[PDB]
Amino acid sequence: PLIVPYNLPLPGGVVPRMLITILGTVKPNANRIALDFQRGNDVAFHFNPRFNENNRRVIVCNTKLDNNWGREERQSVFPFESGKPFKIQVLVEPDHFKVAVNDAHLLQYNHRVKKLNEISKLGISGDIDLTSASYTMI
Ligand SMILES: OC[C@H]1O[C@@H](O[C@H]2[C@H](O)[C@@H](O)[C@H](O)O[C@@H]2CO)[C@H](O)[C@@H](O)[C@H]1O
Repeated sequence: PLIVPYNLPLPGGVVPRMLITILGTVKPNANRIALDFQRGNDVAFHFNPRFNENNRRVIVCNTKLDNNWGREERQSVFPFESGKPFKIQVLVEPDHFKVAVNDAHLLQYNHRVKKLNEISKLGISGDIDLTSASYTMI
């Protein structure tokens, strides 16, 4: 449905209790998915399932400040499956983004970018069909 890369405005930025739900389907032979929670040019939270990083599936999380990626946080747990529908839920908590994929907690990403209200765009890219990207307050 939705065009990828998709930019989901997060009006007024993120706030704890904001739940962002991304439904899509990983393309066959997907290489990557990326969610980029952006604070302007900075990526407050880059959530980057990599389907083939040295023949491993890994989730790389990072923050890009001033065009410099920070310390990657890597999660070996990889709930995405090429070709398959997924649901990513990013719950903004006070101290971290909490990411659940297909209703299973996947990872937390401590806020490195502290101005949550300035994290006002979510870029959704990569090898997905994007069915829906929405947010709500829980
Ligand atoms: O850190 C997220 C960021 O990673 C970049 O790739 C890194 C790669 O993860 C690392 O193993 C290597 O040593 O450096 C690369 C360049 O910084 C991706 O290019 C970028 O898109 C993000 O996913």
